[PDB]
Amino acid sequence: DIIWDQLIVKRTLADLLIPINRQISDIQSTLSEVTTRVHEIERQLHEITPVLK
Amino acid sequence: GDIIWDQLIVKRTLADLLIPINRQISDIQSTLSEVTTRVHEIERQLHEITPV
Amino acid sequence: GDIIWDQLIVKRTLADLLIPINRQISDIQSTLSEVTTRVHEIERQLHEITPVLKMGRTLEAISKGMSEML
Repeated sequence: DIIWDQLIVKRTLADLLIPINRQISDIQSTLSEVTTRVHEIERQLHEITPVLK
Repeated sequence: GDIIWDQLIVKRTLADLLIPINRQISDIQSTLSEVTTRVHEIERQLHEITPV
Repeated sequence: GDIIWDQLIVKRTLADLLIPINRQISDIQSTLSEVTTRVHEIERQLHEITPVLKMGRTLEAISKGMSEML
């Protein structure tokens, strides 16, 4: 019927979109982690420029 | 034949819309890996001077 | 166009539903460009300050050491 056609169409799209969505979410989390590490480095560099003079 | 055909047409037209998405993602992944390596080297360098 | 007309309507529908993917990718690309710039500035700052710190520490070690000899 129409309700099973939707499920087959949906699963056919998912064969391609699930991996793109997975790749994007893993990039987003790694990029958020890197931004946090870079923020902490800027905080550390700020605390050690007083010792220069 | 009806549904198998429809799925193949739908899949193939989407797959080609994704070709540039896949290229963009692979280029992000390599740049992000390069940035993570540069940030790790900065953390090791900065640990050799962070005590007091 | 029988299946060619169907492919072009499906293609135009799918292209408009992929806009969130394009938006997500655009926003990743700009954030990644911004951190690469922040990472570049940190590398130049560590290059210029660390020879100053190692020398300033050496000079303090000589000054303390030699003031206590004399």
